[PDB]
Amino acid sequence: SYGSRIEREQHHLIESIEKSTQYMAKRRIGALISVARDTGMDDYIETGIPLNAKISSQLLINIFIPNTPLHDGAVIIKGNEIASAASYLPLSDSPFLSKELGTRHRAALGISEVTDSITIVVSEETGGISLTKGGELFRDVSEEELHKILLKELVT
Repeated sequence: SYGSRIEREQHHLIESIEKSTQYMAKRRIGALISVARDTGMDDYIETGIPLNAKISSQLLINIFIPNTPLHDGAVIIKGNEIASAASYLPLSDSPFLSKELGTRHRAALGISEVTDSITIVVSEETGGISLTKGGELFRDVSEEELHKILLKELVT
């Protein structure tokens, strides 16, 4: 299993993001998940706590539980692993980002301006799910909309 093993991994990654963000959105647990693609993110992985862990919805949920050792920052997914938790992501300086969106959104926008990553945000204030890519924000997406974007962008 080579190319076909990859697709099973990518679809499991999508499902893992969908299940965990749905769980966290319902409970208004803030989350920040950046999926590396072609642009290396080892610099930002080094700022976090190394996990090098199998991807699962359960582990993603456990990471972001508030006031816990792994929650205070971003999860970065690299290849087929959860590489790090509590990672830094650079804050966008954009004045176009709505002032009602917090640091998670600004950090997701920031990494999206200097990498080709796909970053998913769960708002702890609204439960809304947002995505950043290439300096753009997809704000408060539906489950269907998130699904289509993750399929387009993570299944190659």
